[PDB]
Amino acid sequence: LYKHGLALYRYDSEKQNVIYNIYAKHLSSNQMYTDAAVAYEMLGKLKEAMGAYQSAKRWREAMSIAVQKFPEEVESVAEELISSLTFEHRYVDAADIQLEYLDNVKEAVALYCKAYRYDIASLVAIKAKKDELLEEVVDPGLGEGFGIIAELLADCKGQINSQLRREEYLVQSVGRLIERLNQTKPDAVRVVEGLCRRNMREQAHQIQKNFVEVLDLLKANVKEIEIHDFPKSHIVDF
Amino acid sequence: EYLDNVKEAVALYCKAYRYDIASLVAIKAKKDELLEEVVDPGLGEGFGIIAELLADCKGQINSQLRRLREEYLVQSVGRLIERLNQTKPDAVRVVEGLCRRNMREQAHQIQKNFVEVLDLLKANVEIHDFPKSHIVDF
Repeated sequence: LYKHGLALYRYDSEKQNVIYNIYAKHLSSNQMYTDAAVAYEMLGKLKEAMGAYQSAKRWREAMSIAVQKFPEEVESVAEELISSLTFEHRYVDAADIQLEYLDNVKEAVALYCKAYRYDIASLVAIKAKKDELLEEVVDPGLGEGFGIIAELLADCKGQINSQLRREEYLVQSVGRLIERLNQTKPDAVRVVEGLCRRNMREQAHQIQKNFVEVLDLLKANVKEIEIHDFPKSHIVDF
Repeated sequence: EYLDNVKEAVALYCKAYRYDIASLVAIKAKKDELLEEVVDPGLGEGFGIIAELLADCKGQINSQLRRLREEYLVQSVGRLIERLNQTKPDAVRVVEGLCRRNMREQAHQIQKNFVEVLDLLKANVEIHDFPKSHIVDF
């Protein structure tokens, strides 16, 4: 009955203060740390909110407090934020921490090289005047993400060609891939263009010759058993 | 990044709904007078546009409920479904953002009315529920 207690004190803000402490304490234990952290701000408990943002991927809202009031833990807290975002594949915000707040320019590029924003990564190293990373990390990450796509192009190639020959689980497998395709569809766009920027004419043509034939193979079967057609690039299509 | 001009950037974030970023950059800039000068006028301008839009389309449902009681009117159904989910990520950042600057009355005003609008579409002859903050829910 925390909800009933402060509704009595909607206009009376002095009596209302302490109920925010004990109900957010109740939600400090039940894993909804945003309700914990935001209600701690309404009483001046900015240290107690900091770990709750760090408990709940709110890295800006923690370091907004931590640089303002706790200059001693600025370096330690942001490194632990990476370890959260390392496992859960948010490499972009992990690089956003790594660029400005821990000054590792090299490793922040490799997170863009993981998360297919090669356009951002090439901007950073030239702005920092560190142009060797274009040869060092950009080119392998383009080569790494090349094989990640082209293998998975063959995965949907071989599995459908095996499962057109063949009940209830089989129909689910048809719709399971096509969501993963349109998830991966814009990820392949940023790899074709970058390899064209790095003079990989065959490998960029290798992807688009493979990817179109998969969707050409896919268009027959769902009529038998929502398709977004792939936007071509007019340079490397021939 | 380039022009060494912070207030021009932060006032864009006041329009860009990224008050979670606009707090962080001015704190990193060590220029926290803009939280009063720039951020707080960005909050009410976000509040003014949204709380207009909450009550603007509210009566236009009732004017479409009562006039329909004729083929052009079908598109007015999904047109409000369109912008409702468009504005929903902008809606949450203003609710917490006024709670971050302890504007408890105006924050729940949008928050209660957004539930009031989203439940008004129950007799819907697709939708997405609002993640409701348990802090000012009373």
